[PDB]
Amino acid sequence: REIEVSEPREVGITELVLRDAHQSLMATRMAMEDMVGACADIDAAGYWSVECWGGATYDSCIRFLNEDPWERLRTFRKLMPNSRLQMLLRGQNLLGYRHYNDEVVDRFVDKSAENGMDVFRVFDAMNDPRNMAHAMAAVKKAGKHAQGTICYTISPVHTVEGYVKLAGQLLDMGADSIALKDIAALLKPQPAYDIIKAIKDTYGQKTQINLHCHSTTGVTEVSLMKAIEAGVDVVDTAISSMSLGPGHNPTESVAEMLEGTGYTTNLDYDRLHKIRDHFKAIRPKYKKFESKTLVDTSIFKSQIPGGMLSNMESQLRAQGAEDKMDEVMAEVPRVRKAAGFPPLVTPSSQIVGTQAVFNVMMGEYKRMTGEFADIMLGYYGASPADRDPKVVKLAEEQSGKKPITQRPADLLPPEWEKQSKEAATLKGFNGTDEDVLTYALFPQVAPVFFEHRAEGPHSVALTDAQLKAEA
Amino acid sequence: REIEVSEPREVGITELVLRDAHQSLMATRMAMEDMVGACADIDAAGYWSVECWGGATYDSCIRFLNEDPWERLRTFRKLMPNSRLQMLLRGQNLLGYRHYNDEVVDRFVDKSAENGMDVFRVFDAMNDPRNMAHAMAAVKKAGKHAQGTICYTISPVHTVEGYVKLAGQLLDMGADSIALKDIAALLKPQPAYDIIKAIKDTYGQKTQINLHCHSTTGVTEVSLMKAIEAGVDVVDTAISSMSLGPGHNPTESVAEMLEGTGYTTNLDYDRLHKIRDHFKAIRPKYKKFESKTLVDTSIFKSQIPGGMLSNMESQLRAQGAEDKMDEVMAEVPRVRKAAGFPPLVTPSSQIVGTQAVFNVMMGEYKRMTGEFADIMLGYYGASPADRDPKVVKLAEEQSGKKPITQRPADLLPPEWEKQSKEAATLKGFNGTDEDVLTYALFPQVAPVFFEHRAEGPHSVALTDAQLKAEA
Ligand SMILES: [Co+2]
Ligand SMILES: [Co+2]
Repeated sequence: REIEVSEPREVGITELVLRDAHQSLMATRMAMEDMVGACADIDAAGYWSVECWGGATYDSCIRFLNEDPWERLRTFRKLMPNSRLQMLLRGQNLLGYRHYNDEVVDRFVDKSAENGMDVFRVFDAMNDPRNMAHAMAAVKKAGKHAQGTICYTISPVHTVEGYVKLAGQLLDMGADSIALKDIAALLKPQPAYDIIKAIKDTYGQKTQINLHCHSTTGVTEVSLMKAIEAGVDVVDTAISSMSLGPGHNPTESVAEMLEGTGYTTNLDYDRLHKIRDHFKAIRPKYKKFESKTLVDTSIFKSQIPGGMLSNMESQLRAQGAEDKMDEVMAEVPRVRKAAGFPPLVTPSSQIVGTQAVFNVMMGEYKRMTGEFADIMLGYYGASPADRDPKVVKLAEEQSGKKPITQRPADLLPPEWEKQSKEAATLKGFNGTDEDVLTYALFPQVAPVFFEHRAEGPHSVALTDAQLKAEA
Repeated sequence: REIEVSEPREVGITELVLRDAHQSLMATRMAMEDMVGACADIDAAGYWSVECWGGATYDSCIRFLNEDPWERLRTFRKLMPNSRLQMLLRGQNLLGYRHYNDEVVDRFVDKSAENGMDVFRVFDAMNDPRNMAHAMAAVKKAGKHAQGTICYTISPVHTVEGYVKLAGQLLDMGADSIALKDIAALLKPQPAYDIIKAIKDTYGQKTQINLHCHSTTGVTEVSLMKAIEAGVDVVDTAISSMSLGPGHNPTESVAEMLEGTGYTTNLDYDRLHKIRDHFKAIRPKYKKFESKTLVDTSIFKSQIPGGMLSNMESQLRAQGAEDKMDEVMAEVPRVRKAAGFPPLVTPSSQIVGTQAVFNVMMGEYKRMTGEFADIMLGYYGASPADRDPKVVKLAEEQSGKKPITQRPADLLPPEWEKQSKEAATLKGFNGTDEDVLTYALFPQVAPVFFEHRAEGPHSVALTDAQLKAEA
């Protein structure tokens, strides 16, 4: 047999240690003083982009580190002046708990670019191209790199056709590149290869594509090799001393494997070696936050992310009937289908999970949560497939809400001023739109943070004194 | 571009959890009671072979577990009756500290087969086909599967040509299959592919080849994918809950990645799931023996295995001048070349290491160890390349020994009876050739073990009581 592979070329690499790595391995608890020491080396490493913001870091900065995310960004911008900063943004949900009016989005993106962010990976938990439409436009306006995301998953209705169709929409709404986000490491080799190849084949070699695979299942570094053969443009990795497990593949490993393949990743190996040693010395101080598993191929059978899994397990233990776990494992599939097969990521995974528990407890949809009902009624957006009209009807009947199918942000009122007004009454507020955004995104935290921020950022990691006095 | 790949087929898998996995991750300290519970499942998993003996397990059984290796084998043979048992045997060195007369070898192999071993992976630390010649013959005589090994490494004189030449010798001395042993995870993708393809191309598709890659560097699972494309016959893996790090790639991961590639590994996924959960519950009791690194691509620059590295680091600290480490790192290359570029594995790595320290300390070869001199004089066998005649001369001059170049076992006297005689005087001896072999292999331990063996095997792992009282 013959396998057509892409021509010899440089592959781009995106380092994730400053954001997704620690968010995935140590609950986003990584402190800023523990990171800044590797910025210079990271800046000189030779990465295509450096993901250092977005995701749960915004929340973890104000909720657990008494740190100002905007200060973290302004510092990274200053310490890595030659690098393309990158961040994760959940579209019309920004980094918040709900959707927001376009005003908010415009201001957020506006302030993010103004403070130095270069690449914005905009994504949506249900893959609704509409919820990414505005953010994408806000980034293009700001003259920044827009990156439309596709949340990869395995389901009866997800196919290469379906992902190419999605790639066309991301592009049509003016995406400067397409990012394939595989957070559960469900992206197998052949599929990774075909999907990448199909996109490039349909829209053209010029179509820029970035592959973001985690290594929870342990098969994605091979997918990264295939992806590169299909001709992918960039692949995300994490410095070896902060990889594997629910983390990602190792940068040095991924750069080393290419030797002699005709492909190459122009990265300074010595720079990388310094970065590795850096976090290798810091990582033990975060053991109270490490996950205890390195490989888990279970989701290939269950389709249930381990995180989601336990989140229900303990959810059942609280009712002692936590022995029906086996029944729940069988209910999820059925609940997901009812919801139109949405990727199982936050919040779809936690929503679908809980609802699956109620069903295995109080009968099939005899009771639904506010969220589940809102997902069935379409207040989060359109599902990859059609939702069980039966259940949709029931939702509207149980809650009392109106079933909608248009961008959930269309029927949202201007809320900026209102946010500004309320934020200008919290002790500690500084008057910037930044502090306003923090209140609009985290209304429950903004108060306590604004009052303590003057104390300076802290850390919840063990001190070198504690590592000692223990081991 | 086009890449020729092998036709669709089943790939064989060899589980290593019962031997190499725990030897690599927890210093061979795994206890037998902690393992037997997974034997039934492992037997029904569907593996090509199950490595459950050889390596340092023979030593660790008598030196730390007060267990009889032959009893361990007879039990595995009994608990996994449908499986092909496999073991690692360092040729004319068997599992001992020195070479032995052919008698010993014949008796050892004879007793190993008699007790149930089916596949013998015979290998040699310097790749001298002669030191494997007799063992290989002993296995064929015993009607068992002989597996000639090639220790893969990266050096100025190691090439695909060189490995094919070696493959021809292994075959010529009647090898039923060729095993490519990469213990430092130096086997990159393209090389793994070319080497496998070359062998198959030269000697034929029928030539059976088994790939044994560790994952210390983090690039070998990709090599395993390529190897399979080049048409490899079997690949070694370790149950996911006992993988990565200085360990190996995960069995479930490796079996899962093939989906849709036209290749497949007929393994019972549920059986595998039980095996995984088994060792996942047992593995924490061995934390006092776990390695603290998961990925390390340093040997690609240094060519110095991390194990060898630290083994010198601490070797220098004992002299306070442990700051010349940088000079040692530069000396090794030079010492290896002098020795003819031997793979850096036990004992070549520890020998070459020490000698490299003396050089960086007492001047270039101003003093040599007994071993280094014996390696230069050829008492371990022939090197992959020629040894610096300069240094060879110096060796013979420093020690006083005669320089030889023929199989070091040719000039060895019959020693069985002598061993039997001496072993029949140790309290606890049972009179079997087995107990005699133990004395011949471990003369320093056989005494203490024979006196305590009646106490039954023990464990040096934390007790479920200790895990608790700690965490
Ligand atoms: Co991620
Ligand atoms: Co091994």
